[PDB]
Amino acid sequence: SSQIRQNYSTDVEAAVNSLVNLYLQASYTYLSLGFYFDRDDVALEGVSHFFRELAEEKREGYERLLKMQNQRGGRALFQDIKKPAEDEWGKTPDAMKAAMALEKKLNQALLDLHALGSARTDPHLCDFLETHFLDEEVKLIKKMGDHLTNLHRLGGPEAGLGEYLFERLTLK
Amino acid sequence: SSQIRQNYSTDVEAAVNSLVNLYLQASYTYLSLGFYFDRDDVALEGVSHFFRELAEEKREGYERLLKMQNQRGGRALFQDIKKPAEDEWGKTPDAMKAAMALEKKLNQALLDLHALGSARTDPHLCDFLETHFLDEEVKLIKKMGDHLTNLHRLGGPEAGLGEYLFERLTLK
Amino acid sequence: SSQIRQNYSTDVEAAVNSLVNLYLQASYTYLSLGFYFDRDDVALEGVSHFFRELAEEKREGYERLLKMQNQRGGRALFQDIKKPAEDEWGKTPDAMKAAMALEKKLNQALLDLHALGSARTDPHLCDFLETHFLDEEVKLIKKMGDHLTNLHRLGGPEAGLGEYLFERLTLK
Amino acid sequence: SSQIRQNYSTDVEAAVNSLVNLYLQASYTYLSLGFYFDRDDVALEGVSHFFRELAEEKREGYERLLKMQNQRGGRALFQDIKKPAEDEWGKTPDAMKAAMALEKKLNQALLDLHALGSARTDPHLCDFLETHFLDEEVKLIKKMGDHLTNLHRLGGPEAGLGEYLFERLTLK
Repeated sequence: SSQIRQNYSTDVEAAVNSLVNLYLQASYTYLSLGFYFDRDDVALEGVSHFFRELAEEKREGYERLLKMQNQRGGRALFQDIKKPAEDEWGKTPDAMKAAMALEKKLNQALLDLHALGSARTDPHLCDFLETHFLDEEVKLIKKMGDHLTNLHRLGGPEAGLGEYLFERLTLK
Repeated sequence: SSQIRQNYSTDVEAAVNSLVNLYLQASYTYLSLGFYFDRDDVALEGVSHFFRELAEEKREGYERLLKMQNQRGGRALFQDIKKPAEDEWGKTPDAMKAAMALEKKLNQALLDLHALGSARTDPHLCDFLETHFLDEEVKLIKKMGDHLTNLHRLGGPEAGLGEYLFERLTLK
Repeated sequence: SSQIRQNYSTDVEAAVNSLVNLYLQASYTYLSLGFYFDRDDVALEGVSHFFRELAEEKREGYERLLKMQNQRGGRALFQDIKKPAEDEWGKTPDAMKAAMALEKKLNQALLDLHALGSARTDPHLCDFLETHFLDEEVKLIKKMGDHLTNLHRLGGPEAGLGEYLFERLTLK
Repeated sequence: SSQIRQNYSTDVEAAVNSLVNLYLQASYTYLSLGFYFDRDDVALEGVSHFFRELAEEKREGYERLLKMQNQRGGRALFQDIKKPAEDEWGKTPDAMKAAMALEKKLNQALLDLHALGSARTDPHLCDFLETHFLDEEVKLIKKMGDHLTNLHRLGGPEAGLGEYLFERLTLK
């Protein structure tokens, strides 16, 4: 067993492994979204780049979780990373809704892990999630909601023009 | 009471206190507008930032009035800052109309205070309002009128798309 | 209803609106204190500047609470900002007592909001208040206790000399 | 006589010459104050420097008025500059009261000249006094009122200690 492991329950370790797998699924889903929006028949480089950055941010997320798992004397157990939920993500507001649902699922898994941490009385886990995750998820769910509201006002029969103007003027 | 007070009448002091409360209500209304346009279901960061800059300019406004009232040996009689007129400001043109009505109300209160300054023969008050307020509110009512005309040209069934393009291309 | 809102109860939202109104009342009370100490018959530019900075720090406070209120998909509801507790704040220790009483009240509303966040199991609220507010208040109540202790040793029949030396040598 | 003279009454020209003589009397009174506070039995370097700067500011004042008198095609009629009101200016609060009485007299003569300019309908005079004088005297009467309040705060049996600390900590 680990020599450094202190106040780090098997439940919190397992929920951190579950959350690592969830950030891996999310990073892999944003890989899929990022490369879907760079398809020739989709061609939204700002939407691609947006999800490419989310894939990187969820990767910094699982790498921070694995670094903390190691710092706590937990064992990183790696499961299969599921295939992303869709092969084709539809239009930008369909993909941005899938991204919203995914970050709200990650934020739920963080909040459940924080409820587990505080129930197991693990201050360092709670601090770590608060410092490195819960504010990132809240800020980027807000960013996703801002995008979804803009994509919604850019809806109606002008939808393809609105989708272009979103990608050009919100997403560089 | 005050040793420095010269030519600053009790009704110019009362009208400067009334105008300070009006710039406080205006700052608080622009705070409400600024934070309304940054809601998830509103998501117009340029419109939000525009009204936050107006909250800051109306803050510098009441702080200049209070500074001048201290320089004139008047007493700042602070009063309750009434809540902003709306909880929800609607679409960007209707918020920009509310901002116009507020800024034309402030400009009316400046013009009425300047008329009172001229009637009491207070040159320093008249100069102060001319230097620091009347030109700011004229430039700003012009800027909001320019915004309302652009938001009107961006009206019709292409609203929402025009609202986004106003925020993207005018307010940045 | 707001689409980003997750694990953000109506109680926490209402308590954040109540605390925004309290940080607005506090900022407005420090506006009143700051401009009272710049009156010609008070003339304590360092005590004025001290409360001018507290008004700004309370304004960072309500603006940051409103940023968080929007990031959580809450609604900023704005009430009247009540008139500051006094028209005339007395001598510097009387004002510094009213300021520390205001900051202990505002820190109580933060601790009550954090207890409500803990009871509603809202990690992001708890983190946000810990990060941006609870240490702001503790440092500032300490600073005002340091000021009150200095203003107390500077008391007695020499209180006018002491009030001047406090403003000159503690408050720049 | 003058070819450039337009809309510049003989009353306003004479009242500007009267005001020039008043700024000369004031600059000369501040010369007297400035050198009285450098006197060896008085020895208040900062109080001396304060009135030395006011002698310079009242000199920019009469030079501005004479430049404007020339720009309006008025003739500068130089009357005798009276003896400063006393040679022994007393303690720092007594001298600061004499300086207050003097700037309030100059500010009264500016307000009277501005009322005369308004009654004769001489806009450039009104603007000139508003731009260069009325704000200078209001700021300076405020500064001296702040000084008098601090010197009164520094009064009582400790008056010599208070006078020294005023000079060392306000006027350096």
